[PDB]
Amino acid sequence: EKLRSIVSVGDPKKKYTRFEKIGQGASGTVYTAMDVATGQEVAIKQMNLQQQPKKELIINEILVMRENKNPNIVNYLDSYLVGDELWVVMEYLAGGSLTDVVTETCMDEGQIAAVCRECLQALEFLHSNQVIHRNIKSDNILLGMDGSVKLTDFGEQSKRSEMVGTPYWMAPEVVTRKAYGPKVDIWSLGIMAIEMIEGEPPYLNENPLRALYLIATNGTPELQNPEKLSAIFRDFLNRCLEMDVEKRGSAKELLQHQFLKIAKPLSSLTPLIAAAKEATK
Amino acid sequence: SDEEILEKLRSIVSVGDPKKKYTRFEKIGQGASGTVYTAMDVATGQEVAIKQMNLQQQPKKELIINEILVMRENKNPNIVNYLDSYLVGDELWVVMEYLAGGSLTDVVTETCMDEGQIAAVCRECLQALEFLHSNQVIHRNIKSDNILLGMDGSVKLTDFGFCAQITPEQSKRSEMVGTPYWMAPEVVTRKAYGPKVDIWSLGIMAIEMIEGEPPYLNENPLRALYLIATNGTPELQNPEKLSAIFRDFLNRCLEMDVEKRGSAKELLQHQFLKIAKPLSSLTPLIAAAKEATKNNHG
Ligand SMILES: Cc1cccc(-c2ccc(-c3cc4cnccc4n(CCOCCN(C)C)c3=O)c(Cl)c2)n1
Ligand SMILES: Cc1cccc(-c2ccc(-c3cc4cnccc4n(CCOCCN(C)C)c3=O)c(Cl)c2)n1
Repeated sequence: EKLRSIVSVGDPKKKYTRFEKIGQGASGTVYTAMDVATGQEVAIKQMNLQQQPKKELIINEILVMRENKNPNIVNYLDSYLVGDELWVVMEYLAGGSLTDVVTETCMDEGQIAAVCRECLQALEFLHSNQVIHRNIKSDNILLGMDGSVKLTDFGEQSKRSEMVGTPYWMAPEVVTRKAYGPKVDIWSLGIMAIEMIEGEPPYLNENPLRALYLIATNGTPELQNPEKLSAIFRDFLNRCLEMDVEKRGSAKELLQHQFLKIAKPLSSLTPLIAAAKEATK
Repeated sequence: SDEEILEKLRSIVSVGDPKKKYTRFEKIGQGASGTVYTAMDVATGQEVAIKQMNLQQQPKKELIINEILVMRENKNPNIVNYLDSYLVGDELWVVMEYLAGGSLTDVVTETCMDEGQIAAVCRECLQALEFLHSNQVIHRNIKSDNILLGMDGSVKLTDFGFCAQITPEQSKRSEMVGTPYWMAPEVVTRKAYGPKVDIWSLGIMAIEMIEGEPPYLNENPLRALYLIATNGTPELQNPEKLSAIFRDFLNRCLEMDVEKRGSAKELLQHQFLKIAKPLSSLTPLIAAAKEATKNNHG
């Protein structure tokens, strides 16, 4: 009844058309579709709630997401109960992910600065509401066809379990399993800016346990070609990748950094989107 | 590139319908590696475990290739047997024999094992490792979580996703692969290593059977790596509680000098194993572990 006071009434099978499956997350199945009245493209996650545990957690997470929108977060539109399934409808960003741009183009520092600024705007908002994203990385940055930049995926593994993937975006204080705060996202942003300029995530050729150790002890990964970065970009990276949590910049502080002032207009990202789409098809 | 590693995986798996051969699919688990069911062979009544995976969503497909190939190529009564596999569109289904007695982890965390029961488990595990090492396969992820038990007390090794195949041209590995608390010091410190890293991990599993946990489990995984590198052979909480023969077996599994550490073939002759009880002795422990699991859930 809290879900019924959270969802909308109506038939989403009538409001939307052209359903196309993308894939299946842990939550549920994800489709793209189009609003029959406005032509807006949407992404719809269908979740069988009969039954997933911590259902109230999904209800509350969706609750919070509906009341705290922001231009740099993928916009929540509506939810519907469709026969024991819960459908969550989000706006659809058709420009793909930042990962595709990073791997198929070489971004210049003005383009990187523009992405960093848009992400830092999102993080300032999240941190002001005491939200920690924890997975700031390129596959969680979605791009609009106008060059808009938005965060997604801000929604647990045993000591006894082996590590299969490398958590290359995680701050040293996360990796050493300490308590931590919003500035882990700033660290992750620094790592993503290195990814943008090098074209691949750091530690790519490392086993996860070796990378875990390097993160805890070295902190920043060694830039492959540091001579290739401008002084102001290198300074920005140093402020994001400070091992001392107190010294590491906050999002509010870094929004004032001079590196962000070389940002190109966001229209400068749309040729990157075009290249990535040509390259991946 | 990555489309041809996918095609390589698809090529090793036959296309067909798992319902042609198996029925009564009951979910028993869901995870990152896919979804796990029990099912039954329609013709023979054999109970099986079946994992369903979405290939397009799996990273490191080459590790799935290696796991399937190693299972197919190395069947043994002390290994959870690979039966079959099926390609259904984007889906891969892998069929394994089913062991209904849970894991050794449930036993070690909820029961006290006596030395005869411990010796029985060690012997069965050493039989698997002697077979694998003689086939130039290193498991590298031995731990109680990867020991499955049958309802008759049978003992079988699983989880070959981290295993390494060695050759006479490249007899050793040096990469940090495994689960920290069970890793041998030469692995943790990136020295050239061989099959006896599995003997080390078995020694750690014997400490689990003694104490309930591997050394340093309360520490974070990275700290445990540091402690393994710096301490070497771990200390028992109460060594005075073990027989002299058990202590000697443990010493020979946890030897720092890899040349002095026992091989699986050598340890199968150790006098500690001569006190092993029959495997039937493990079914009361399985029953206790099953009951304890109900207590923790209620
Ligand atoms: C349970 C719950 C509670 C709250 C929110 C969501 C939820 C939030 C984001 C989305 C989403 C929006 C999207 C917009 N435009 C392009 C692709 C998109 N995609 C697929 C690609 O996602 C990229 C990140 N990663 C998976 C690779 C999405 O999933 C959805 Cl459908 C659901 N869900
Ligand atoms: C991709 C690939 C390639 C090759 C083999 C496998 C694979 C190997 C083991 C199994 C498996 C067999 C099993 C038998 N009897 C009881 C429970 C079982 N279970 C669940 C209990 O978990 C096991 C412990 N482990 C997860 C920590 C299993 O998973 C499966 Cl289905 C698949 N997979």
